[PDB]
Amino acid sequence: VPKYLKEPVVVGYVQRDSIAQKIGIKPGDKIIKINGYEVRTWEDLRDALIRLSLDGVKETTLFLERNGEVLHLTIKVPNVQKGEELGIAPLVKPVVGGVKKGSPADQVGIKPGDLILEVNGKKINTWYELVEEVRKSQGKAIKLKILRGVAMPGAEDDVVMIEKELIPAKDPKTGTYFIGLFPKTE
Repeated sequence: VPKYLKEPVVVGYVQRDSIAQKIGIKPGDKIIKINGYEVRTWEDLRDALIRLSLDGVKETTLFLERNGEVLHLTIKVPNVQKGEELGIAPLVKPVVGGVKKGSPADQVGIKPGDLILEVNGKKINTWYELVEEVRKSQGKAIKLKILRGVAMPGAEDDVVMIEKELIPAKDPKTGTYFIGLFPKTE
């Protein structure tokens, strides 16, 4: 049933004290191979991990893409008969669902439906990455690259790329730096 099964393995979140956290997987990583097994989809990763564990393999190579490069890690294979998990969740695509009125993002004209491609020159894949980069900004200027669909009377939508610089503000809700963006979650 769950839709993510057929999707690429882009990591949206890494659980505290998981195998994934301990071996150094990060939100935004894309898992592409383990031992072997090609990883195209989450279902591929699930089935690979199950088989490895049934075969007694205790640790193996994990390959992933981070910031446009391929890294390899040594991963502890979770024990399927103990119901152990790796500790990763699927992505939240970095499409803007809401903009807080008056926020830094609203001030630079970011709109619902914008796709955030890049933060501080680095490509992002999942929302949490934007959250963490902004949190770490210390209130200093950050740069975003956005893609925006543009209506063209009597023709298909076009797309434009815009680069924007803004200063994160501290959010009185959380006490962390933010820019006033919220993702589409449907």
